Amino acid sequence: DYLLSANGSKAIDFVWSNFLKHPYNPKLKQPDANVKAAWEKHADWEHWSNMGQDWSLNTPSGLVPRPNHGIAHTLRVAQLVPVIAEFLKAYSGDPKFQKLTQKEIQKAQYMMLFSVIGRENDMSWTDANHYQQAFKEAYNGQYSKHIYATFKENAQKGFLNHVVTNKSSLIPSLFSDESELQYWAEALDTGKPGISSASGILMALAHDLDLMRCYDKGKFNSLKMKDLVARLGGNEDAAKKLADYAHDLIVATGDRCMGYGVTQDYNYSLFGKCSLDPNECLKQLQSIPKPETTL
Repeated sequence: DYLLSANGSKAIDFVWSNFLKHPYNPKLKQPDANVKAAWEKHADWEHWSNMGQDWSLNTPSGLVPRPNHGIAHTLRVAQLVPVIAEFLKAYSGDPKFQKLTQKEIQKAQYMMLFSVIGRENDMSWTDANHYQQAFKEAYNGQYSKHIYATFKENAQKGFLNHVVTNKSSLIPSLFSDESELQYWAEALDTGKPGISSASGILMALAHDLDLMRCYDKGKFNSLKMKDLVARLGGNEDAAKKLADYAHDLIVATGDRCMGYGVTQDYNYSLFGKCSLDPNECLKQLQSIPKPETTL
C-alpha cells in the first residue's frame, strides 16, 4: 500500500533512474589473470565466472541490465514485506514480531527499495570473499577492499542523496526524526540489512523468498525455506502460502523461477515490460491478491 504513497513512488523513481536501470561495472566482470589462477586452485569454490553471471538479458523490448537484481526484484521484495509481517504476527509466537508497528513495517518496505542499488556485479557475498582471498594469495598478502564494502558505501551515498532533499516528506510521516533516518542509513546493506531485529528479520525473509528466482530447488529448500518455516512456528503450510505468493509475483513479472513450485524460464516479453518500466512492473504485482493469514 505504501509503495503507492508519495514517499514510496519517489523512492522507486529515484532508485530506478539513478541505479537500477544502469549497466554493471565492466571492471568487476572478471578477475585478472593472476587472481583467476589463484581462484582456480580452490576446486571447492564456485567458478570466478560468477562475477560475470547475470550481466544482462536480451529481450523483445530492449536490453535488460542486471536482470537478477533489477527493478523487478526490488519491487517484489518490497511488496513481500508487509505481507510477511502479517504472517509473522499470526504464526511466529515471537514477542518482537508482536511489537512490530505499522510505521516500522512501512520503513522496512521503504528501505528494501535501496537494498541492491549499490551492486556493480551479480556476485554473492560468498563470491566476494573468494575474490579477496584469491587476490591475497595471488599477490602474497596484498590488501584488496572487499567488494561488498564498496557496494554498501555506494548504496549509502545513493540513499543519503535521496533523503537529504526530501526530509520534510519523510519526517515525521515515515521516519520520526533524523536519528532514526541515521539508523537505517548505517543499517542499509546489500540484500538485507546487517541488523537482526524485528524489522531486520522481516526484510531478510523478503530477500530470502525472492531468491527462488535464481536458486535451485535443493538449495532453496535447504537454505531459505527451513528458517521461514521455523520463523512461522514450524507451520509449513503458512510458509507455503507465502512462498506461493512470492512465486506468483515472480511469474507476474515474467521472471525466472527455479527453486519453488511450478518453475519456469524467463518470459522475455513480459520480463522486458516489467524490467524497463517500474509502473508496468508494479501493475503486474498488483494483479496478485494479497494473501490472508488464514489457510
